[PDB]
Amino acid sequence: HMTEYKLVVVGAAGVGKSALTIQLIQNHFVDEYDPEDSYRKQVVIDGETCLLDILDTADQYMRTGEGFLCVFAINNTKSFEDIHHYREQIKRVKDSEDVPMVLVGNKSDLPSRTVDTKQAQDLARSYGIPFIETSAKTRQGVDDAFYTLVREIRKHKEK
Ligand SMILES: Nc1nc2c(ncn2[C@@H]2O[C@H](COP(=O)(O)OP(=O)(O)OP(=O)(O)O)[C@@H](O)[C@H]2O)c(=O)[nH]1
Ligand SMILES: [Mg+2]
Repeated sequence: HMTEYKLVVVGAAGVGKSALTIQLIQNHFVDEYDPEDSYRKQVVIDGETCLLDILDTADQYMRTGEGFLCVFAINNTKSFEDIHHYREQIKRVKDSEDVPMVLVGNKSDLPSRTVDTKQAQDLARSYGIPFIETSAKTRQGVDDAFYTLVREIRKHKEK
């Protein structure tokens, strides 16, 4: 009686993968940095009752994931640069240029921005994927990121 979507959250250490997930699951912001596990969330997206199966990571998970949030932090230039490596990984495992993915630029609430929205838009355009800006602290963009990913999975494959 409901559709499962297997989502995987990837990106460099410290970017806010867990914080984003815990916002979606708990509606709370975890202040403290606790550096792999699985969460489930039932949600209605476009009148479909969805069971999200979310892997919060640090080939195994990549093989079976249906869509990926590729997360960097807007005050961490190295994390933005690292996106390439995560995307290449995902593409290799799937043997496809066409894998459901969203680029997420997290920590939008912080002042020390080193990656501008143009850099991020350029990257997402090159990849052919959406870009969503988030703050796990304020919850800005969090549902948007996850719901957009679900829509991208539907767009690619019958669910
Ligand atoms: N201000 C702010 N801090 C955040 C946000 N997202 C996460 N943080 C903080 O950044 C730190 C790292 O967040 P985590 O969610 O543990 O990062 P992670 O990507 O899961 O890191 P790993 O588990 O090491 O791969 C924590 O102190 C969070 O409180 C955000 O949107 N805004
Ligand atoms: Mg984490």
